[PDB]
Amino acid sequence: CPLMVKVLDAVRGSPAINVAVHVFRTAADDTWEPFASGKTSESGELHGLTTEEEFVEGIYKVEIDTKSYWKALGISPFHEHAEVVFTANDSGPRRYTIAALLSPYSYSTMAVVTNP
Amino acid sequence: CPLMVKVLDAVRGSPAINVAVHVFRTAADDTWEPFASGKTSESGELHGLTTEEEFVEGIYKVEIDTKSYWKALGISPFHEHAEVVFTANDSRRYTIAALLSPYSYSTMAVVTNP
Amino acid sequence: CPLMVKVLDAVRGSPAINVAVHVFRTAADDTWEPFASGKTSESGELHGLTTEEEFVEGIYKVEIDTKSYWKALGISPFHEHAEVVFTANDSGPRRYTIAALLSPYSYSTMAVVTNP
Amino acid sequence: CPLMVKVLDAVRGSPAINVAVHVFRTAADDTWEPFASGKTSESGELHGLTTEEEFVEGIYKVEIDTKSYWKALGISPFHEHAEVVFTANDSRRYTIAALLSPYSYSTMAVVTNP
Repeated sequence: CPLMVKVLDAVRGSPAINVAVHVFRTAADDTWEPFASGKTSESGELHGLTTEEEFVEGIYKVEIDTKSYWKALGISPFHEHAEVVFTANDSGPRRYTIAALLSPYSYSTMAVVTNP
Repeated sequence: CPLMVKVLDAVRGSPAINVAVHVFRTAADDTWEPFASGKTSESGELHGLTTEEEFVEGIYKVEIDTKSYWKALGISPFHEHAEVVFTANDSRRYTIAALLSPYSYSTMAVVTNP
Repeated sequence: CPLMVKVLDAVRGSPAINVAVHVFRTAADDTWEPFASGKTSESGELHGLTTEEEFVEGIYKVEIDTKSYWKALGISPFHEHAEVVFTANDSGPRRYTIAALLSPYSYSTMAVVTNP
Repeated sequence: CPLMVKVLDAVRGSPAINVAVHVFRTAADDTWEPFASGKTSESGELHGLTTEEEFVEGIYKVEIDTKSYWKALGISPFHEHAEVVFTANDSRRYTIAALLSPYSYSTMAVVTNP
């Protein structure tokens, strides 16, 4: 898969399960248009968001819905969500893994980009 | 100073100097509208963005212009910018820090009571 | 495997390949004794360090040799290595994944602990 | 102040207060020996560990006693402590920061010239 999202919970030391993820792409009029969405699995991973055909060059935003995640665990966190905004596929198709490590008042995000 | 932003560079072990930072507030039509902006100083900090009177409860976004910072250094980065989106709550000082690398960033909020 | 180490390079956006990892365990005289070692693969992962039988309760240190990694890429980094020190298996056997995200003047480390 | 240590708590969004910090230097027999120590202040910082005269080039270790910090808050942590090992080089001020969570930490070094 050309786009995978992995989310981990730094309070529990576990995958962050059932985290909602929304992906948008910038349109020709420079607005964000819905591109794909899903929820992380028991492994903290979200696969199957898109295909190589559909994932053309563009500016993408991966929105990870961290506030809803934390609230369900009894934590009122600082952020509304974690946002990851990047140009994709501007040098040809790549595979992207976006990882996010979550705490209530912090997060870290890292991308691994590979050429298939 | 109810809101301060600090940006650090994890490639060079330094403050991230002259980084543009833009703050937005959510308007009634649920759109983002410009609220304040500036560039980080030689210590990587940006003070004086807003005042207590102006910084009312609401949802804000801080957008740190990391791509241009890395381009100026000749380093290829992943992200267009870093985004920190949060609600201000009167329930008193917010420090938003961001630690920047070319393909990763970490952001932390310190919320303290004067 | 009960102990796995994963290392990523935040400058390149890639797995950190051929990173040396040394694991130690505290001995009865409170000194660090060699426990296992290896190098990360092309995926940034190091498997096969130990077995469930050998990985008894104890205090362990995973030493990730980050300075040698960076120097080979032309970077003189800040740290000598990244150290991860933890009690393991004190509530019965667990599986541990230790991840480290590396930059020249920073690193992040996260553990995922699961019960098999 | 050639060496400062700052510790932050990512669960509460605050400085990490009253955290014990121990600094070691490598001795000639390649063993670690105590060099300096203290506890972080209400701002999460620890100043005054050493002096310019004393902080000569060499390999140092900073060990932040995170387990006891989390135990006092009633939170189960992963690590015994956080360790930052580095060489001091005369090639001038070191700030070591650590952002703490129960199963993760991030550490950053800012090296600046006065």
